[PDB]
Amino acid sequence: GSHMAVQIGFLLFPEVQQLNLTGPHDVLASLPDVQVHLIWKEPGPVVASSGLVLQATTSFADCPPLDVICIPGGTGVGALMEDPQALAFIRQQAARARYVTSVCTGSLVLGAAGLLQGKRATTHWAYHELLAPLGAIPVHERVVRDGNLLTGGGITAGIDFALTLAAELFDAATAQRVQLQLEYAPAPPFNAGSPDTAPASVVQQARQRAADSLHKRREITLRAAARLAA
Amino acid sequence: GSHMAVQIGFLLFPEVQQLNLTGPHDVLASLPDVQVHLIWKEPGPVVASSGLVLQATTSFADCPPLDVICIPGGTGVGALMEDPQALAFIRQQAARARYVTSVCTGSLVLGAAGLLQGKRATTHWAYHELLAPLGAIPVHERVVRDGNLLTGGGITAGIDFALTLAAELFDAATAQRVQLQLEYAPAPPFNAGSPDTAPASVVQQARQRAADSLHKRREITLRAAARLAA
Ligand SMILES: [Cl-]
Ligand SMILES: [Cl-]
Ligand SMILES: [Cl-]
Ligand SMILES: [Mg+2]
Repeated sequence: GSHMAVQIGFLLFPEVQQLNLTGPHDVLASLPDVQVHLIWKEPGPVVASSGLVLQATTSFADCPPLDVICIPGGTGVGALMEDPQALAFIRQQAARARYVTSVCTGSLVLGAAGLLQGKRATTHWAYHELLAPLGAIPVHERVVRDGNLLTGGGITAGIDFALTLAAELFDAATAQRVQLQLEYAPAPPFNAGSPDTAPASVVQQARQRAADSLHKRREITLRAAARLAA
Repeated sequence: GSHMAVQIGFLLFPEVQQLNLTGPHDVLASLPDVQVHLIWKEPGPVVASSGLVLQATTSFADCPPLDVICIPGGTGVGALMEDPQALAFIRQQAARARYVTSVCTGSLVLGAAGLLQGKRATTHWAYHELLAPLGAIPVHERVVRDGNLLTGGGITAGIDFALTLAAELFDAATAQRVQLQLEYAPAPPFNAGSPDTAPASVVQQARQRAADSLHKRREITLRAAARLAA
C-alpha cells in the first residue's frame, strides 16, 4: 500500500456486458499504484450477459472513497436505472471523485442518477436517443469529456476510453506504454463497427434485434427523467 | 443444449491475461448456436494475472469434444508449457477439433504441445522470438491462418482474431453484425500499439518491463523444444 494510491471502482451488476468492465480493467490495473475495486451489493459472483461469471471484491458499504468511478453498460442497465441503492452509491462517490465515468449504456445510469444534466455525453449507438431525456446533450464521438465526466461509446470503446483516462491520470508516455503492452494496433477484419459504415442490411438486423430492449429502456428512461423533472 | 451448437472452449488457467480470454469470449458468445466453455483441471475460481477472478465451468475430464479450442496467453503460460495434464488436454482436443486457436502467448502453449511444427503462427510482439525454437514459421501479422490453425497477436488482437473466426464459423454478415453490436470502430488516442509505430523510448520501456518474464520464458521454451524431439 501507499498513501497516494489511486482507487478505481467499477460497478459490477447482473447482466453487465463484461467487455465494458474487462477492457478498461486491464488498461487501468496496469497503472502505477492503482487498486481496482469491483463493487456490488456484496462481494461474490455476478453473472455477465454472456454467462461469464465475474466476482465483486467489495460491497457498496465497504467500498473506500474512489478517485475514479466507472459504470459499465449492459442489459442490466435498465434495472440499475431504477435501483435506489446503486444510484445513491453513485451519487455519493461522484460527490468527491476526481473522475466520474462510464462505458456504453453505463451513461444512462449516470443520467438516471442526475449527473448528466446539461453535460455532453455519449453511449452505445443503439440507445443514443435516450441521453437527451436524462438532460444530457448527446454527442456522437467515441470518448466524450465534460469537466470531470468521461463517457465512452458502445462496448469496445472502453479500451479507447481507458487509454484516454490513463493519460489524464498520468501522462501520454504512460498511456503509450500500456497501449504497446496490449498491442492495441487494431485492424478490424470488417468495417461494420459504426452504423454509418456497416452494411445497411446489418444495421437493420441490429436495430430489429434491439427493438424490444429499446422499447422497454425508453419507458424506464422516461420514468427516471420525470423524477429528475420534479 | 442446442444440439448443433458449435462447441467453443477456452483454457482458463492461473495467471492468464484476462483480456485474452474475455475479449474473444464476448465476441464468440454473441454468435447464434454456440456454447462456450471455460476449462481448467476442475471447475471453480481461477485468478488472472491482474487479480481479476474468473470461473472455470468444467474440468478437462468433463469437457465435451470441442469444435474450437482456444488458448489465451498470459504470465501463466510458462507453467502450462511444462504441465503434462494441460498439454494432454490441448493435444486431445486439437486431435479432432475443427479449429485450433490461440491469442497472444497462448501460441507458445500450442508450440510446447507440438502443434506448431512447420506451421505459420504469431504471438505477442515481445515474445515473438520464442516461436521459432518450437518449430513455428513466425509471421509478423496480427491474425495468422494456416489450415485449421488460427493465431492472434498480443492481447487486444483477440478481438480481431475472434471476428475473423466468427466469419469462418458463420459468415461475413454475421461477423459484421457482432462488430456493430460491439461498436468496434476503434479510435485509439495514441499510435503506440505496435513496436513499429510506438516511440522508441516506449518500446525500450516495454522491453525492460518484460525482461525478467522473457528470461524465464526463454528457459522454459528451450526445455519444451528439446522435448519435441520425441
Ligand atoms: Cl436484408
Ligand atoms: Cl505473456
Ligand atoms: Cl514464464
Ligand atoms: Mg456437433
